[PDB]
Amino acid sequence: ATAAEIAALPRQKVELVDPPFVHAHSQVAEGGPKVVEFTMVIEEKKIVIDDAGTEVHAMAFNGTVPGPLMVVHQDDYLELTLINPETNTLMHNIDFHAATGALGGGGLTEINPGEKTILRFKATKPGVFVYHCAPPGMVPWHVVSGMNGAIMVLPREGLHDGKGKALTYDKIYYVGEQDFYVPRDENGKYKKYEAPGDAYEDTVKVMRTLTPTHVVFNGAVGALTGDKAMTAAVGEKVLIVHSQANRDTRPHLIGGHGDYVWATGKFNTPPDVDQETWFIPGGAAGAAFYTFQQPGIYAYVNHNLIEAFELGAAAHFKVTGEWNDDLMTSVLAPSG
Amino acid sequence: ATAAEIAALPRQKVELVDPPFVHAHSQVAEGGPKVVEFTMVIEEKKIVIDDAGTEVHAMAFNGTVPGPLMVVHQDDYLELTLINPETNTLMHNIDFHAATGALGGGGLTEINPGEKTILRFKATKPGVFVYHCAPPGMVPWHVVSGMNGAIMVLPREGLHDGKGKALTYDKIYYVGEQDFYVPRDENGKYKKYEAPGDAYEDTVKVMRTLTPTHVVFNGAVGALTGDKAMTAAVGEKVLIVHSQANRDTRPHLIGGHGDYVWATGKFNTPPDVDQETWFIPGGAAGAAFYTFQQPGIYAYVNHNLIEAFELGAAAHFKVTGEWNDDLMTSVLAPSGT
Amino acid sequence: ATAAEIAALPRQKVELVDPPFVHAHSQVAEGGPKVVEFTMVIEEKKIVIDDAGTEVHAMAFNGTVPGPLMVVHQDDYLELTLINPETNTLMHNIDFHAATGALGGGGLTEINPGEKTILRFKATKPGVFVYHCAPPGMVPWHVVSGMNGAIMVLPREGLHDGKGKALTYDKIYYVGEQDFYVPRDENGKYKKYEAPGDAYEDTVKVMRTLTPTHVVFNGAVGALTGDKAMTAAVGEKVLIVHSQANRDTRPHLIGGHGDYVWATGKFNTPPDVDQETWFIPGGAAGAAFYTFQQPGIYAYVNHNLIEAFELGAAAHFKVTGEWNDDLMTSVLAPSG
Ligand SMILES: [Cu+2]
Ligand SMILES: [Cu+2]
Ligand SMILES: [Cu+2]
Ligand SMILES: [Cu+]
Ligand SMILES: [Cu+]
Ligand SMILES: [Cu+]
Repeated sequence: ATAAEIAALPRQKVELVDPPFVHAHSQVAEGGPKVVEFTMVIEEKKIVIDDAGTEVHAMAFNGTVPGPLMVVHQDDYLELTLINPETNTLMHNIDFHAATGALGGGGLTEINPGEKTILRFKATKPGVFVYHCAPPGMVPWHVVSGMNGAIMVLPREGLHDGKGKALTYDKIYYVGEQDFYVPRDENGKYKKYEAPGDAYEDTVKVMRTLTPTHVVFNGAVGALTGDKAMTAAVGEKVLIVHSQANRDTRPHLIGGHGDYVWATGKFNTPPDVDQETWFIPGGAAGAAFYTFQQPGIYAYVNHNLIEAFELGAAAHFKVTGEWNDDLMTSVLAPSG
Repeated sequence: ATAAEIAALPRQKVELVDPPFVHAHSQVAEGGPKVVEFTMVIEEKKIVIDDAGTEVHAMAFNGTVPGPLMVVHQDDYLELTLINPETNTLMHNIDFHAATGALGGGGLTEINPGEKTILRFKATKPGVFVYHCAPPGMVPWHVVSGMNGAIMVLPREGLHDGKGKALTYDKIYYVGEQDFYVPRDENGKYKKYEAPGDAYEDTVKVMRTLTPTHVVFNGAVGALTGDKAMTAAVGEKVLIVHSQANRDTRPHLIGGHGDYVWATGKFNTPPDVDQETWFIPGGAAGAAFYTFQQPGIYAYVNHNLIEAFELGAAAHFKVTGEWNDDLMTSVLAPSGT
Repeated sequence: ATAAEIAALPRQKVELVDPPFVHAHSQVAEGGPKVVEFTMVIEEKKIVIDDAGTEVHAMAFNGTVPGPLMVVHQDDYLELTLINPETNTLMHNIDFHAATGALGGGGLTEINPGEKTILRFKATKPGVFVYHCAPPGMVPWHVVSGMNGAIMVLPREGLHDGKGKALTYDKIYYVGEQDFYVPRDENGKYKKYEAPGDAYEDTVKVMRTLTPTHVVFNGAVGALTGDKAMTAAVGEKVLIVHSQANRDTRPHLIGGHGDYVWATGKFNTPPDVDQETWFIPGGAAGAAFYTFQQPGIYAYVNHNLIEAFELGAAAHFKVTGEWNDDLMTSVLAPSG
């Protein structure tokens, strides 16, 4: 497309919402290619990541860890206005794994506090893709400070199975998984700091052990439980988008399955089926499609169970509906 | 199916066998859907996991690590009687990754010492699947104490490749891989404990390092070697089912390949072919089909070679038959330059 | 084939080239099956792997870490003369993952210093495959001392996509990734040793932590960056072969993609498409095909970004050509 052709395309301004929720969108594209406009303000802020009051100096796209999910369709243009307020201390940028050129956009979006930038890229490939900050010489530090999210580039005709049959979800959730490395004292108590830079040297030491102190969904242990448990009903079709910008994960829906899983996150790669546990490498997003068949509480985990149940990588689903005794029944309840 | 219809189905009681062997089963389903009945008694037991005499307080389905492989066909029902004897100290349950609902059955099978339960589920999806204990608040401790195994849900028409051609194995082995996290004293020597509970706090510390002290097949370093080495012959078709309930593995047959590998373990997902090293994520089972072409000793390993040869993740095959010089030959044996 | 038929096959000697470059070959097979002959001398030598003068006693096929890429076609034979000079102090051998029998050849190629051996095997399966030394009882020590490489067994009709359309590369690079486990003294300084064996006990202790001190491409931090960056042009089709003989990796082309990725490395397994980050398990090789669309500097990394940017697993591509504003443009450059 020429500069003139792009200029003539319709514009749509999207309002982003906080994960695990996803902004309003259509699965099948409405009309032809558009320039889809997003704005995110970067917030450097303290976050509390466990019930012991452990703190991380988060570097958060749109004020959240993970950053929000941006949804476009194949061959749309994604136009991001990225803002780094004067209240921040560090330079930031953005690398879209979905984008082609200039280190995913990182080379064109380096903004100091008090600066903003506008990047436009063509979403040529359908799938879920990681995005993250990557300042030269400071890359993993920003990423493991929570400065990452994902986008979804839907096929223009929506999702399909390996045989070309349409797959249409009722609900979509975005689970961003984060590896944290909290510094040791000598007593084994987590250290607190009053500036992000003050934590750098100590954090780098922990990072280099390749052993996270916490592995969490949505920025904290138990984040996606209770008041933030995800919800569904029996018969409901749900897409779970899962990202990890720095480290491998292995999602599993306890009590369920991944009926269709784009484990690589790319929609032109046929999905795996009937999955118990899928695998998403560090630096990637994946997506799982499931139709709920049983009511009750589900746990959604990274199935290294130490990571899930000692380090924090566990979410819940609360599912309504009728129990199916054909699928599962207690013939004899626990008894003497 | 209605309650009346399920009640009308044939019942078949199966006697389980110890890994790496698999009970008789057829491969192609014989007749219509059935309710296949299994019984397992849970044993909390001391096991020795290396030649030094390192002990683990194992929590063992059917008294073995891994628990035994249960084999059914798609749309059969698996009906498990699970028994927690009064001689045990902990509550246990079971999560079948193959099952749908109540945390894989875990929510319906919480049994205290002196209790039993019977769970029935419909095996709706074909493949190999992990099962493991998962008591709320104590999940990884039970799993990494060896309380896990796998099942196989065969398609009713047996196995096929990605293109609809039948794949019929001559024999099957189940390799359960276990990460252990054994506490050490100040001398760096593995600690021994009187009671399972005495080891909890020390073990959780090691678990949090995400670095196992031992990574083993069939419950111990060298368990599948010597007179316990797996066996095959040139021309023999072998299915190797491999599970890891907690941690990633990367199986490799040294001297061989995986001709067809269901790396995700699910038979409706077409298998990868001609594999050197496959990958099974923690919390899953996979399966590899191979026809042996050369005689001699093979090593079957987790191909992080530190895990294989330092931490214990190596098994052997003994293979009978005629050497094939077309496939491989020593043109010049090691000799002076 | 009969005994006379095998003996009647042409023999061809090939001159090897140091990684990341690859020796002369044709993508489509030229003529019928051949016995392709290679020679490699094993070198035990001290190498410097980082900017701080850190030493490894390398055990190097053909004197390089990784060993060179050998290229044949399906149903060719690979016939390797392996030489262990009397100046070396250890026994070595070779396990070809591409080969069938005798522990990949390891059982037939155990050569003491002052010995040589010739192994022939039929390359029955198409793909990229690891090779490595594997002396019984000291296997990981040799491998993590850099004694590993890869081969490529091309289909006789060259590469194809999942739909059977031909994929012809303009150039090929081989990136061997190495995990090193370098002992440190109590002050955190890396230790030096007189002879390879002197480091054995200390090195195994580090190995058992499963935490490399260094993760590098082409044998050293920054070996494929700066003036040693790999090169391409806009419109050029590049195959990147990547191997890791001992430990998982997750390759990512920053600013690009893997258009077609044989993540398992086997060409009869259909390639994944539109990949952001692919996954190669320890003990395997993979291959990614990409057509460059934007000029400039790219980074090519293991996308555990701590491994990439703290431990050394980062390479560069320098790409020439015209910038494509349709694919990506800075609408507003960083500004107040
Ligand atoms: Cu990235
Ligand atoms: Cu589980
Ligand atoms: Cu190997
Ligand atoms: Cu940043
Ligand atoms: Cu248990
Ligand atoms: Cu060697």
